[PDB]
Amino acid sequence: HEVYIKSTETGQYLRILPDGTVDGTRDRSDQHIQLQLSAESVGEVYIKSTETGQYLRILPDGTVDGTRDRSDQHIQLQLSAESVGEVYIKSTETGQYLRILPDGTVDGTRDRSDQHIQLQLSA
Repeated sequence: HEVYIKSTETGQYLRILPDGTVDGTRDRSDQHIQLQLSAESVGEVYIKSTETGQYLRILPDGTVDGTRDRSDQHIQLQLSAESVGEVYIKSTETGQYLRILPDGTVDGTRDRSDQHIQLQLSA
């Protein structure tokens, strides 16, 4: 099924744009917030846009973007649950958590105390 990832702090939905850009939006009508999960291996997943087919990617410098290169080795992500409906998205290769900032910016960060990394998963 398709899934929607939203910031529980800001209410912004994770959005993957066709030009490879990733940001946050509260526009529930936006088609590019529709995502889909798939397992690569035990404990790790791919997060794909259903509209564009890009994979969510977390680069070492903290940038978060999209790529259709399924072979890319920064698209391996970890969904860790913190309660029901509630998750963290971490890049196990870099150790960075996915972060959604209230200005709409989406990036990666390594500090677990960050107040913008707790996310909501709905299907």
